[PDB]
Amino acid sequence: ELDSLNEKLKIEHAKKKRLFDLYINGSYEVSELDSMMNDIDAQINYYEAQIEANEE
Amino acid sequence: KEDELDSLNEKLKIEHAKKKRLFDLYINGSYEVSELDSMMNDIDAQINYYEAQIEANEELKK
Repeated sequence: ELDSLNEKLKIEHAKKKRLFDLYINGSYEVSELDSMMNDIDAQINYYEAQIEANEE
Repeated sequence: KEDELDSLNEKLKIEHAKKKRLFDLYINGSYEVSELDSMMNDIDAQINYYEAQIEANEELKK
């Protein structure tokens, strides 16, 4: 279902914002952040692709 | 508050540390400036508040 994909999407966004908060508070090192950001970015792309898929 | 508000100065140093951490992101770039700028404004806002709080108390000494 589309909307099921839609809220899984904004969860990834929430993860992105939360991750930003964590680093700023000195919880993570720069190098790790990039990788974890890419991992989230990748999953967002997957979710987005699903939305582009169901055009029917 | 009975010299316990020296913690306020400590609370300031935290935001300053945050500022430096955020600047690391700016330097590396590739994180949307709009996203970084929003955080930058939030920190700058916190600094100014705490800064104003400090001078008020230091004034209240005499």
